[PDB]
Amino acid sequence: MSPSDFLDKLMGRTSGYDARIRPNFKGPPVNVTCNIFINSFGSIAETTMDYRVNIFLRQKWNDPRLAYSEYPDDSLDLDPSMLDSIWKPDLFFANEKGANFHEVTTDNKLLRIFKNGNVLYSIRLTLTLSCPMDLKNFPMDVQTCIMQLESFGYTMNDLIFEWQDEAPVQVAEGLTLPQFLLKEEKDLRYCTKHYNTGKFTCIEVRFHLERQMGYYLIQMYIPSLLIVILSWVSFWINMDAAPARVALGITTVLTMTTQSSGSRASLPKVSYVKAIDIWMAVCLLFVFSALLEYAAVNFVSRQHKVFIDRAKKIDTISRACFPLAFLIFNIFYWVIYKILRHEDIH
Amino acid sequence: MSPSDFLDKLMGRTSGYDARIRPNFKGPPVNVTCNIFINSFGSIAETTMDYRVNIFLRQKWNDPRLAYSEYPDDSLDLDPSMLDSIWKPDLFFANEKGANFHEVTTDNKLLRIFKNGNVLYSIRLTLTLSCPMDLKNFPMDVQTCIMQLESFGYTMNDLIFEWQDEAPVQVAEGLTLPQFLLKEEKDLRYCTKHYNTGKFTCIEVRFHLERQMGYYLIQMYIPSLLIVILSWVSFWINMDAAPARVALGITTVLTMTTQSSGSRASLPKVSYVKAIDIWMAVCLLFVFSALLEYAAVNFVSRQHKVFIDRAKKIDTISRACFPLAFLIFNIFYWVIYKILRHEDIH
Amino acid sequence: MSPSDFLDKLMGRTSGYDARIRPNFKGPPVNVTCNIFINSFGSIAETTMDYRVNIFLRQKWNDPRLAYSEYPDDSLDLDPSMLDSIWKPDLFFANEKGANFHEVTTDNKLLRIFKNGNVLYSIRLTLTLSCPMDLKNFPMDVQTCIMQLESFGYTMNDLIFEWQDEAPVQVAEGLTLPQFLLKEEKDLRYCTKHYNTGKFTCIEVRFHLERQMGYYLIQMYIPSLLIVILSWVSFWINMDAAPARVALGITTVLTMTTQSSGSRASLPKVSYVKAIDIWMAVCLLFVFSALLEYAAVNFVSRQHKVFIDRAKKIDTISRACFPLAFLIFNIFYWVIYKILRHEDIH
Amino acid sequence: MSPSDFLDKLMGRTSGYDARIRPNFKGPPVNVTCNIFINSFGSIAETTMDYRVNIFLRQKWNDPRLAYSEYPDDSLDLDPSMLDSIWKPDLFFANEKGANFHEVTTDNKLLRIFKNGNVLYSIRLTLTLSCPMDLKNFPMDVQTCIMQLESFGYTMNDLIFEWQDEAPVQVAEGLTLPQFLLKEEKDLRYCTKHYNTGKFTCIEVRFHLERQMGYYLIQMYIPSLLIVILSWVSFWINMDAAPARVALGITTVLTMTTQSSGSRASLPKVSYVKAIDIWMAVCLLFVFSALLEYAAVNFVSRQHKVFIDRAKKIDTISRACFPLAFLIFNIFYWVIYKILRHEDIH
Amino acid sequence: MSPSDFLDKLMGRTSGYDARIRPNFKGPPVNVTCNIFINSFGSIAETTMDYRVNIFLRQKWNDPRLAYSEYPDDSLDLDPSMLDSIWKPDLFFANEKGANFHEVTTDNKLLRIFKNGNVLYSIRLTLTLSCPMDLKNFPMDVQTCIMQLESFGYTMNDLIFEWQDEAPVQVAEGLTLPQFLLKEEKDLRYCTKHYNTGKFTCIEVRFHLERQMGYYLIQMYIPSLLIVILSWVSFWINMDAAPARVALGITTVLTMTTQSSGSRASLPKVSYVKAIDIWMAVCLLFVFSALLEYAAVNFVSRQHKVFIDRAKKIDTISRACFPLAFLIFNIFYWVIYKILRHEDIH
Ligand SMILES: *[C@@H]1O[C@H](CO)[C@@H](O[C@@H]2O[C@H](CO)[C@@H](O)[C@H](O)[C@H]2NC(C)=O)[C@H](O)[C@H]1NC(C)=O
Ligand SMILES: *[C@@H]1O[C@H](CO)[C@@H](O[C@@H]2O[C@H](CO)[C@@H](O)[C@H](O)[C@H]2NC(C)=O)[C@H](O)[C@H]1NC(C)=O
Ligand SMILES: *[C@@H]1O[C@H](CO)[C@@H](O[C@@H]2O[C@H](CO)[C@@H](O)[C@H](O)[C@H]2NC(C)=O)[C@H](O)[C@H]1NC(C)=O
Ligand SMILES: *[C@@H]1O[C@H](CO)[C@@H](O[C@@H]2O[C@H](CO)[C@@H](O)[C@H](O)[C@H]2NC(C)=O)[C@H](O)[C@H]1NC(C)=O
Ligand SMILES: *[C@@H]1O[C@H](CO)[C@@H](O[C@@H]2O[C@H](CO)[C@@H](O)[C@H](O)[C@H]2NC(C)=O)[C@H](O)[C@H]1NC(C)=O
Repeated sequence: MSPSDFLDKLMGRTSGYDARIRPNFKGPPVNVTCNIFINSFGSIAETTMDYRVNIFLRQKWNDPRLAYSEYPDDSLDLDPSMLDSIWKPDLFFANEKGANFHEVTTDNKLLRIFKNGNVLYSIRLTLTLSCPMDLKNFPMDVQTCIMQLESFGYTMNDLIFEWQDEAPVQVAEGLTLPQFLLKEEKDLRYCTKHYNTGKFTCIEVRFHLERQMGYYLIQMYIPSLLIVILSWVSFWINMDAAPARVALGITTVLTMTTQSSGSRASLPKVSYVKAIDIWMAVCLLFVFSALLEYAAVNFVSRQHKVFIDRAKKIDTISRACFPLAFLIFNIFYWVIYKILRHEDIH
Repeated sequence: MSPSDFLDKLMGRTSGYDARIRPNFKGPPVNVTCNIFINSFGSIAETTMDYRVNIFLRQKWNDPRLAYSEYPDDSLDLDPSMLDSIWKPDLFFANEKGANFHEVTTDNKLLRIFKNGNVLYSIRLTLTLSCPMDLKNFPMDVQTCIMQLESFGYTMNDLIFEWQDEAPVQVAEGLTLPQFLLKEEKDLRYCTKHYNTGKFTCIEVRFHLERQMGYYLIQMYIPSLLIVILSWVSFWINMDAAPARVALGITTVLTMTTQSSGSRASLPKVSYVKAIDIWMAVCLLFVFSALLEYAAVNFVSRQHKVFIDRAKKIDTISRACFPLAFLIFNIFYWVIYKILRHEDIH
Repeated sequence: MSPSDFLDKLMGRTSGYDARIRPNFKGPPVNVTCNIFINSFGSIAETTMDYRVNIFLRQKWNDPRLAYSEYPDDSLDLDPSMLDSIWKPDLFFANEKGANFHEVTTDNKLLRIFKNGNVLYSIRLTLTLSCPMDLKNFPMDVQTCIMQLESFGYTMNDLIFEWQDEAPVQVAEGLTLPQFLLKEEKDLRYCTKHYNTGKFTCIEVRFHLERQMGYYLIQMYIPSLLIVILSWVSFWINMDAAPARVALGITTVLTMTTQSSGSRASLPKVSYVKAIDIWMAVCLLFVFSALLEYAAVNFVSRQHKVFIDRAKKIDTISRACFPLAFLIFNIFYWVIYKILRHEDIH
Repeated sequence: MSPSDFLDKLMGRTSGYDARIRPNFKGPPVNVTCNIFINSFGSIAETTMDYRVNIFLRQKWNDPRLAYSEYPDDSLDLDPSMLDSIWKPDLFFANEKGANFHEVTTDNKLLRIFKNGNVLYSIRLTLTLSCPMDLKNFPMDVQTCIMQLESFGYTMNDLIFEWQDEAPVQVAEGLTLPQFLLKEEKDLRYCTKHYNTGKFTCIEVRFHLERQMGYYLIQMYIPSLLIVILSWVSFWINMDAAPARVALGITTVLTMTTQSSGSRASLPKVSYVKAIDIWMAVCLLFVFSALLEYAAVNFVSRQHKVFIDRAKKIDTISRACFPLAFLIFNIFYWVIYKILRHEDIH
Repeated sequence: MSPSDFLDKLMGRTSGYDARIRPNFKGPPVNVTCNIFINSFGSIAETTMDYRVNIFLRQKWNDPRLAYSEYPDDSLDLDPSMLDSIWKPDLFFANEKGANFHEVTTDNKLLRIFKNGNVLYSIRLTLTLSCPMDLKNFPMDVQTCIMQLESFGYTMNDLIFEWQDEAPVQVAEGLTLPQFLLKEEKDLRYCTKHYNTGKFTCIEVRFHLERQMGYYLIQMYIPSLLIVILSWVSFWINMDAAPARVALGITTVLTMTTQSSGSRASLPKVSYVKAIDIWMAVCLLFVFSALLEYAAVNFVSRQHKVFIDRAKKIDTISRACFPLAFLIFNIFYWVIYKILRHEDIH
């Protein structure tokens, strides 16, 4: 029998299908099952506090007016251009900053109608979602991104969103991030929005991401270590080499200050302290203490033999004193941020 | 009774509803009640003097031609696609730089019509609003952002805007800004625009924002303090160490100049002085004075025993003189900017 | 009488109003009166040589076919959606780089038709207009921005543009620019474009803008003064302190070179000299001369008592010689750029 | 015979051509032959890991309902505006980040229909495709870009994509890249996507690109060599010139650290080591070793004649020892990255 | 006679004008005459290798079906909104990267039809055209921009493009570029594109541009000269001032390296050498040679009277030797790049 006729017969003016009316206009709410597939995931920025994702969005619901029985086939595909004659839910993303469709050669849409009236709807989207970040423990941190899917114009009495019982969130094979690691377990929960206009449905996804130490360890931690050792070099120089020792101290202090200033080049202007700030503060304290030690020795040496060995004893003590205290500080610093990071994400 | 018929019966050619005519074509003006809900608020930039906001906008007005009495239901929802057949006010934002709608899956719109003719209209918007800023007292300042809602084509005789008596401006729970604090009280007032073309209605919202000292105190104030103390270190060096003392002074002065230059990296090119400028000027004065003190001592010492103790007395006085004057300056500077900031915002 | 009927009666197929024909198809040209209102004005960039403006554009012309006499009202407002059925002039901006409309809630348009046939048309626009700049006398300069309004498809025989006799250009109250001052007098003149295709009408607006010295005086002039004085400090040091004096000279010269390089960070790569370039060249000459003076003294002192006082006399002369010549240069430099800037803008 | 009639006769309501139905609605799948022509290729960025391409896309398939026999001509061209009445495949690019059409004067489209029903379809596109990169061996690396062409709404039972047997990928004459070399052989293979919704067809293209050493050899490798030689210069200085030798060492170490930091200015924050990182680490080790050598000599020399020649022997050994070890390191480093790069790309 | 009727009479369904058919469907090809007018020209970038232009594009061709004889007027203007009913050629730009129309108040289009059937078509466009650049002889170079105009869907048998015999390319009066000079003579030639789909027509324009030395001479050449002279200053210092001479040499070498690195801030990463690279290499060689000369003198002086005058003779020779060789190098360098630039552009 001719396939062209049934397309308008099912849902035209002859049938009386009005796309502006819910499948059950007076009765129980419409239950919608949601499902996403993460195609691409990246472009995480701390300055603007957002990330970009590319997904396929799947929806399923039942419309009794779309049932058919005269074909022998159980399921049949449709055309993207005829989506304007079918009622569809008004899903939208709450934490969105910007989004757009894809129309590279045709409309990237999929529609499928079953015998009993089940509808499968799949579209391709790209999103710029906002994600607040807690930058305490900055180089060693875990973040939790959020994705919200809620209705806009339909109250809880009409639309109710749900998650598919099995496999709600799927990730494409081989997906990797240059800077983060994406965990394999996801948290699924519920919203409920209350406004002046009423009660609205919402569902939520949580992704856990861990930062990598490979880049930061090369970039920030090692050069400060080299500056500290370079400052320590001055303890073996003759005490009479005043221009040499003073120049070494001043250069080390200024370089440490510039490095500490440059450590916050690509971060938002937050108002609390961080791990990298503590590390740079301790390094500044060490180099400043070395320069003050030389200043004290230089002042002591010119008090005119009992004043000669007094100056030498300070250098002898300092040579074995500074690295030991630095080692103790390193031990405590690295232990406390591996017992504090050990706390559960949830 | 069939729900499909009344949709066109109420407002089609049969009823004679013309969307190009006001609800009361000849008579009292149309009174519109406005209401906003702040979903997101951020991206404040001093260079371009603007900020970005994401809001829901609610409007309410009475249209006598839209009254119905045959349904038993008190209120009934509509479809977003039929908003083209209803008269709507021409609200727009005066201080806008750019704005756009949202159509991520459907049109983010809401429409609701009551029995007596009341209309509720809700849309989702994102805005880039302009906000002039007074950068005097730059690190310790309070700013007042402005949002204006005015008509464009209708004179005061036709449209009059008003605020809802209770709860005009609402803020989403947990909304925070990385750099500012948003006050909980808002100022609501009136406009009245006069042009060559006539008299137009306007309403205004004011938000008060306070800056945070956490970032700036780490970034700018502390390093200058360290540079000043580093310059003070030179007073304990032997007066014969001319290359050491001169190198220390030159390095400190050049570093202070570079820091002062870098303190205005992300600010508009204003033509008045600021608190941070005063602080950097005083620091430059201090380091320059220290270097001039050493120059004076070096010139005095070579005038050939009465000239020997004269040079030593200057160093002895300076060692206890410089920090005391710096402390007095700090006390006055921090007091005056906490009694001047104490002034009321209004 | 019913207001809905006359809307189509005046300008539909019944009346025979064809929007593709001029009001006087064969006869005298159509005279159009123009009027603008500057809502916002800013974003001036020297690198790209353009500025951004937000204006209301008003036009007035007479159409005999739109006359009505049956209403008692003298003037009546219209709807923005019906502008597609009225003939409108094809105005466009010649020096435009980019422009767009505004449709934030509705179309920001205004239409008004009088009894005799007068039409008032008002729209809201944002513009990115190009403005060539003469960067000679860069920190102390006056610029003249241009706005051109010309036709595209209608020859001089059909459309003629004119300015309103009183109040053609109006500025919103309280409008300020962070860097410039906008003069209160505007220049209005005529164009006439000649191409291969014919003769076209044009009108022009000129805005005069003056730069502010507050930012540049802090940013560039004062640090160079401090570097020059820092170089002068070396004349009081002992002549035997070769590492100290040479290090001071080298540091001052390198810092001056870096400052001169950084003085052109945000300017187009023009091929002529400017005031700031002259100032930096003179500062470089001064510091280089100081270092050469020390080199000459150091070479003279080791020619082995008649050679001892010869070296001291050079320092004694230089100490009082350098600041005096610098003061004379400052006097001439500041006088010549306040008698040359005194020239009339026109 | 009139050419206008057949245009609608072939594919209008009279013929009964429904564009929403496949050429063979029930039967074997539609076989589509693909072909591309690379017009422009560039804008490769490592930070965002993507590249931009401009191509012509050709498709060929057979539609039995479009056969004609009454013209004598074998093939006839069409108009771009009538592409809305012909069934076309829903091709799209999987690894796309953004794409758009071209409509500069008309729609850049081509359509051609043969006597037997063959269809040729050509469009112009620009693409921003994502390409993961392995930055190990960073200055000397080969990358493999990927282009995927897959269906969205049609299962494997309906659409099957194939490559043209001869000349699938063509490159415009004279196409060059500033930084890379494009190989003349391309790899063509198959996809097969499996989702929850079914089985979909895909085809793939691989491009091999090689980096050029000309820029990096000037930018990074040579300055580090000069810094190493500059550090070596210190071995010929008198051992008593403590300020000179220490200043030389400190300046060289700080400059090497700054260069190593600046070597990663435009690269993603990866977490593994690279060739340039190894080179900078070795250079830092060399300069640090030179400074430690001077520190050891300075400490040894002041142990008070047997201690005098001991210090001189260290300098004599070091002068001929450092360049030899550096040469051996250079030989091994350059050999291992020309035997490891010798590995086949596939 | 009524002007409204003939507008549809000439080209509607009554006349049978089909816009999808060429003026001569079976016969000689359509000859199109092209003409451009350059309104704005700028935004030349070496990094992305493109430039932006704003032009008017004129086309002329003959359509026999559009002839009229009943008006007395020889030529008559039309409306922009009726361009959808006239056949127009499918011109497009081959080397385009991006383009867009202008619709600031109306569509910026012009149409004019003559008695015999001649059509004049004028539109306003902005273009971002790609231009490969040869950066050899970088500060002193001449570039040749290209503009290509070719068909897309019509074979050589149907459309043939031609240039107007007189005045094909016109430039607006007073057009200037900040960095380049535009020559007054243009090169006009032919294309012929061969693809798999057939033979297509093309025409080409060439613009010759010369760079200006004013900016680069101030920015790069002079500071390197000052650094070289600063290095030469060291030859007059006492040979015993080891810290002073070594510090001067190290500072000069490091500053030269930083300047050479900064000379390529805004250039693509090409793999060949340039004039500025040669200049910086020679400057680095000079400063390194000066430092090696001091190292040799310092090593020679401590070989213990015959060794004393040997060290002094080296300084005496070097003082008159270095500037002479530098002058010879400058003479050859400036001669060879003014006899090589003397080569004809074609
Ligand atoms: C959508 O899901 C809800 C929740 O399961 C359904 O509501 C239930 O419906 C059953 C059958 O009528 C009742 O026995 C329950 O009491 C209902 N529970 C609640 C909380 O309402 C609803 O029927 C579903 N909608 C449709 C159209 O099937
Ligand atoms: C809109 O609000 C205004 C202000 O309240 C109303 O104007 C008043 O109307 C009442 C009732 O007719 C009069 O008694 C007052 O004198 C009016 N005041 C003014 C200042 O005009 C107006 O009627 C309202 N519009 C509608 C449609 O209800
Ligand atoms: C538009 O303005 C022009 C200029 O004033 C008008 O042209 C004049 O018209 C008067 C009345 O017919 C003549 O006496 C003058 O000789 C005309 N001058 C010129 C230079 O043409 C023109 O009539 C106006 N157009 C309309 C429709 O009123
Ligand atoms: C599309 O190509 C496939 C693969 O060649 C065709 O499938 C074959 O068709 C022939 C002829 O009917 C059969 O003998 C083969 O057994 C088929 N092979 C497979 C794997 O199905 C298919 O017929 C082609 N489609 C059309 C419309 O020609
Ligand atoms: C377009 O221009 C071509 C080139 O001049 C014309 O082709 C010539 O036409 C004349 C007149 O019929 C012939 O005598 C020549 O032999 C043709 N030359 C070629 C190379 O074909 C063509 O006729 C023009 N088209 C139209 C419609 O006038």
